[PDB]
Amino acid sequence: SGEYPTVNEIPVGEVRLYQIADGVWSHIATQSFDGAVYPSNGLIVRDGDELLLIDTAWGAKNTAALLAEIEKQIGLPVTRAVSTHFHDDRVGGVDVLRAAGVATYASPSTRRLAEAEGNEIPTHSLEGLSSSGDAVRFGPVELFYPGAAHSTDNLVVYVPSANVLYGGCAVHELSSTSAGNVADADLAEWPTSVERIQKHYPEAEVVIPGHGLPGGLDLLQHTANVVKAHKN
Ligand SMILES: C[C@@H](c1cccc2c(-c3ccc(NS(C)(=O)=O)c(C#N)c3)c(C(=O)O)[nH]c12)N1CC(CN2CC(N)C2)OC1=O
Ligand SMILES: [Zn+2]
Ligand SMILES: [Zn+2]
Repeated sequence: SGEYPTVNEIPVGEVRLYQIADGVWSHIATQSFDGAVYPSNGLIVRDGDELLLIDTAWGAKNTAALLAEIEKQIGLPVTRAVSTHFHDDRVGGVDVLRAAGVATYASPSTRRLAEAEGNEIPTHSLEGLSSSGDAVRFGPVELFYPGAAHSTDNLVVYVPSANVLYGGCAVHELSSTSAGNVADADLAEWPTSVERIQKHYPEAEVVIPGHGLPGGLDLLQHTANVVKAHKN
């Protein structure tokens, strides 16, 4: 009923959208992994009379449900998708997207890691993102590679029209007391990568984490704090 939806509010398989700004939504779904249930976010950005999708809904059936929810709530076609790192909460569902006419994209680093891991593989490679601090335009967003953080390949996404910063899994929500799933993380580089985000997007008004509640710029500093403390 208007609040940002949370893990116990979304059955696995269902997707909800949340309006972030004009022409910007997050998508929220939940998924089981190693016997626990987790929420995760993605982004939807209006791209004229089309939509740009950022990240899958973490699984094939969740991603099919995402497409259906988009049709119900928005009614514009998803034509392109970008996955912001190689984990299943970002690429799981790419095959569903690819069969629904969506052109799927990721950095070459993400594509190589997804392939090596046995995850679904976006079709198209996003060049121009291989060095930390790199940025490229992609429809109505800017893609930014901040450096290694949650993963070595993690990208963040900025929506300049709305000053929305989608941090993906390099950014945690304010209630986070732990650094999430750090299996593929670089805890030493993560604060430096967050500092790069902070420097590059000082006008961000909404910051969306990969999992959990959006907030403001403080999510960035909080993330750096939690990651440093976890490493400690
Ligand atoms: C697919 C993905 C993955 C799965 C499950 C949980 C998470 C998490 C995660 C954790 C705790 C969390 N909150 S809470 C109160 O502590 O429980 C929250 C939240 N809110 C999120 C994140 C994240 O933090 O982004 N991502 C996850 N995976 C898999 C993986 C490495 N696996 C070994 C193989 N190489 C694949 O690495 C990763 O990220
Ligand atoms: Zn991840
Ligand atoms: Zn994640």
